[PDB]
Amino acid sequence: TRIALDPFVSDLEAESAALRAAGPLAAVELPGGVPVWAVTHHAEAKKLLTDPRLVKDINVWGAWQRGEIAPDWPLIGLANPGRSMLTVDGADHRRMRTLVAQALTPRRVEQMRERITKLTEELLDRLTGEVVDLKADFAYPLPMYVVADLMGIDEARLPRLGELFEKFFSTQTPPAEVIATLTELAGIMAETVAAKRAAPGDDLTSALILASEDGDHLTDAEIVSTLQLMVAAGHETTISLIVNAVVNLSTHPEQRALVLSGEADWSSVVEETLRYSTPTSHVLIRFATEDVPVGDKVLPAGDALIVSYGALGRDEAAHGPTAGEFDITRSTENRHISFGHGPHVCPGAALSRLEAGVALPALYARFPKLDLAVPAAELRNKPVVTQNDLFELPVRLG
Ligand code: HEM
Repeated sequence: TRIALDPFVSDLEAESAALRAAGPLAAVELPGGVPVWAVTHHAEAKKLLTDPRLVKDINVWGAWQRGEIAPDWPLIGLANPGRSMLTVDGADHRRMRTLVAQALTPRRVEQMRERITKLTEELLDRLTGEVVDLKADFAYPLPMYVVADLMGIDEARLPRLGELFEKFFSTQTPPAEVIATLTELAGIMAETVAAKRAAPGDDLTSALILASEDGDHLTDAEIVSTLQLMVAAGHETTISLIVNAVVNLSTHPEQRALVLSGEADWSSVVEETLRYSTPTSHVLIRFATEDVPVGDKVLPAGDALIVSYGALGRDEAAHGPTAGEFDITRSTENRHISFGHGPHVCPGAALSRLEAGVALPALYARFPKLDLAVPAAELRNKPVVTQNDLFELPVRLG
């Protein structure tokens, strides 16, 4: 009675309906035959996300500990990553979140509004021809320029950063090319850190160096791991939020009208896109330190849990009978948790909301008649089981 996730992501819509149906705790299989549990309902997901018995520490994974996980298992980079904010819980995690919150403040993100507006303008200025790949030509570059600027990376590096991001995020990318891509990116982050120690500025890197709580502060290794984690966490997710809002407005033309008229605000489009069509379908991975009741089921000690944000986004218990539809007018007594919940909640939420909040009005300002150059049915998800990313967004600028 175990749902196997399509590594080709041929039918997300259905796979998400099957996960919602298989109760709050669904037995699933990850690509490579690895069995785990998925929490697929909203209220149960919030309970597990704040339960200190669900930890990131891979030592707690019984299957891993007793060697039944292939060392070449494709998803092992997700299950077993380098030490960061991502992989710790309890006091160690609270220390990192406190220090990071001092640097990536709502104020610092809000202060990016003008630079993002200018980066959006220049990308739109480069769009030419009657149809474009709006993903490759507009959405894709925007978050790279934004994060480079946020982090204070040498503007000279941007042409190479474009190539390193493509390599880091690409399916095709081979074995010891991805080793070498990580190495080069870490070298850039280390240079940026050393630059900002010598000459502190108004950038996130400078603030991560300055952050402290009663004389406790981040190590160089902690600062670099934080900058790398933010690039990994923030790039394709923000692209897919923009891509998915354009896809949603295009297939709900009466809501596009409502937003273009000024009756509906852009925030309502972004918040609805996040609930209805999150860029992050699944987050790996947590392990139970003890048996944990979830509904009428038990998550056993040493078993794995994934959080199925995609599926639970359209949870009718949270969002009512409309849950399964895109509606930017909707009222929910339950805010979406597409940025997570509890200690590990996304620290980038304000920034991705700001990028989309600037990009979407700017694009429709330049091309208010823009639409899909192809039927919605022809749009393809990339073969990335944890993400909701499209190969391309063919658009007629109009
Ligand atoms: C639409 C865009 C994004 C979405 C949908 C997204 C979603 C998420 C979610 C769901 C989590 C928590 C996963 C869990 O614990 O179950 C998370 C964590 C994180 N995200 Fe975001 N995120 C987005 C953008 C960004 C941006 C722009 C940045 C960085 C500036 C970022 C950095 C992070 C980091 C560092 C974490 C790890 C937090 C921790 O474990 O303590 N994300 N993201």
